[PDB]
Amino acid sequence: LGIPTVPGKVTLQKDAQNLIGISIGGGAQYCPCLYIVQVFDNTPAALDGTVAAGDEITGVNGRSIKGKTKVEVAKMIQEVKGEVTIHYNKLQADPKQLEVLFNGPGIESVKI
Repeated sequence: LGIPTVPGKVTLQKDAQNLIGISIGGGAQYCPCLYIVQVFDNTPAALDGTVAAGDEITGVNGRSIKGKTKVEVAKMIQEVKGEVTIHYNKLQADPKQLEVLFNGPGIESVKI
């Protein structure tokens, strides 16, 4: 998994249920990084079109999330009202292969 990345960010509105429409997490094994595991249809994240499964989530509203659990990051995002800025690394690989990869067994994730 030697894949180059580029930093980016997107500001997404919360939907009526306080969702942006992504799952964040990764494998069961230790990883110091956190990944978008799923983008759900018809949610702010999907309609915006910027983020995708396999992208690394790196921060929230100008704060790095490094060293935090996926539950802590989710809690952080859930507590931001109306509008949230998601910081990410785009992985420079076949997007469909990234989707499949993070579709795999043993992937743990929190929907927000």
